[PDB]
Amino acid sequence: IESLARYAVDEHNKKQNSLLQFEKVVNTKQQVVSGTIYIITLEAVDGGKKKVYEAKVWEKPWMNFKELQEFKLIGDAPS
Amino acid sequence: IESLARYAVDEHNKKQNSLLQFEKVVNTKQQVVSGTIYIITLEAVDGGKKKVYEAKVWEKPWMNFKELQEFKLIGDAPS
Repeated sequence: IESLARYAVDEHNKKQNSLLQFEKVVNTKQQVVSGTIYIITLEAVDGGKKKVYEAKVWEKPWMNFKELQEFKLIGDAPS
Repeated sequence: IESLARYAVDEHNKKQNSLLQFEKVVNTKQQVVSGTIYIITLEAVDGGKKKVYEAKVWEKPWMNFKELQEFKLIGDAPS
């Protein structure tokens, strides 16, 4: 687990140009999670131009939960 | 599934002050995912001050994968 903590600190430093020096783990909780990712390609109209988007939705139905993880423009729809 | 797509577009609009008008789903892929979230509380030294951080690590060992999901300062460590 200390291995996972050192990784987390490494990643944070790598990502935000930090220099946190890992000392010790003081507490760990862990949850096993399942669910379904939906990668939905959809057309939507943006101020009159029909465009194509990809949305990543994470759904955990065993706890009645969902959330939008990613939303990105793919390009224009054909016309 | 159209329900999930309308949700995704609603959330994107809600989050980035957009007005995308959902038209239709054109393609859906879905993946069932499991794994373990680790919420690791750790001490690390930031320029000489020992502080306390909470890191959220998602691990999917069935595909030899992990990633840092959140990293936040909790406060100072006791001195």
